[PDB]
Amino acid sequence: DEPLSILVRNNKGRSSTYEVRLTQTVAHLKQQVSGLEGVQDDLFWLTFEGKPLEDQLPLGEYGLKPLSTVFMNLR
Repeated sequence: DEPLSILVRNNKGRSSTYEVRLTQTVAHLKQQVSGLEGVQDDLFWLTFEGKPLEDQLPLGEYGLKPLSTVFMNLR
């Protein structure tokens, strides 16, 4: 019952709104992208506040903000 609507921008392109949860970890967010854009999970990597965040921890702690614009980055 905790659907967090965050904004994820494709590096420089479109800012897409993603349906995540507080029960979901950042690792699971990566895994979602891994299902679509999963081309080597070390070539694509998402970072928000300039940090890679702790994918060990749930997205609730960092992504609680619906304005949290996570940038889908490419290495």
